[PDB]
Amino acid sequence: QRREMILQAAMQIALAEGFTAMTVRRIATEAQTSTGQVHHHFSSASHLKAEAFLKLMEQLDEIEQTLQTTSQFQRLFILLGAENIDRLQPYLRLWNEAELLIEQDIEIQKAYNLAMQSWHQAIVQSIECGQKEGEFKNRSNSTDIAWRLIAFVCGLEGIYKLGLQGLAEEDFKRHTEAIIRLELL
Amino acid sequence: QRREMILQAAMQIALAEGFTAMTVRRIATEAQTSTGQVHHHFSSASHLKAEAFLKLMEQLDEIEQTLQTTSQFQRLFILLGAENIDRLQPYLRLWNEAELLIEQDIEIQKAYNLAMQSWHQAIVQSIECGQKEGEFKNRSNSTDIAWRLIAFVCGLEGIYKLGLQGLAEEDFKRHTEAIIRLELL
Repeated sequence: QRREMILQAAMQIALAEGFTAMTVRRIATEAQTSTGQVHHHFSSASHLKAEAFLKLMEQLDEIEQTLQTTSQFQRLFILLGAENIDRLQPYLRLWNEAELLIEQDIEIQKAYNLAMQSWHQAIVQSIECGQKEGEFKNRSNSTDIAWRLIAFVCGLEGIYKLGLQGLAEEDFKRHTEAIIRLELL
Repeated sequence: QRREMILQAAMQIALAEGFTAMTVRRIATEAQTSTGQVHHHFSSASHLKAEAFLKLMEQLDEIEQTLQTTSQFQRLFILLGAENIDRLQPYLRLWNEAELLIEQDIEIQKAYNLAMQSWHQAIVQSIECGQKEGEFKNRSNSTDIAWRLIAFVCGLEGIYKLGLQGLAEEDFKRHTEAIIRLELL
């Protein structure tokens, strides 16, 4: 589990300071091990960053599954980021940071796509559960709706980054609710 | 109109080769003028690039208004990029190129936002015309729907750029049609 303890040290630095601080020197110091042992367990510094990122993203999904919901409508708001739980703010800060690194880090590029597919599958699962429970309609198939919901929230957050003048960031929940309602009721 | 002829030369280089080729030396040669006259008429090389970009974007809207449509449903597909007119491919190539430059060019940053607002207002106008003509419903206000439609298509195209494995780019029209139908019928 000494490899796991190195990973846990990288995850702490990632959550608190981001990817650039995640040098092998720093991680070895934090895990109280040698840089030689970090290199033994991980093929590259970028492999370690991506593996810690994926662990933190799996951890984000775990945390999200402990918020109490009564409906799949509620769980969709959480999965789509419309509820801004304060616990998850450093997790989302890392996610946005990873999004910028996929254009210069091959391992982070692959890990980001794996996390995207995991996110899509968690939305599919919530949609299909809501349909099975009688809460959601099924005018379109669940895979199509999930990609459209992800596309919407990523696009809306992309437009917020522009700093446009007639667009209030505080409307994100209201817009996301409207789209969820139109797609599923 | 000698200033206008310099602008037209910059627009030709922009459409054919992109922003990096738009040096003052190159534009002066193409407009058959002196670099001194280019500097007289334009405050900076980046001012010239942004002014030519905005002219080409206004030109894209003009071209789009000449495609014959029978419904506002059809015009929305065109405005949202779902119909891939071959004429507009170099215009859209420049638009995506500008999107990358807003993080290092202050004038392109401002011009891109102006074009975004112009795009939003053209969608608002189409929505409100379709509602006035009896073709569209009005469950939400036209400004809200327009931002959501722009957010969707930008988000969908952003997800296409990732190179995910279970996502077919050829589905863009089908997804955009579904969202238009849900928002407006």
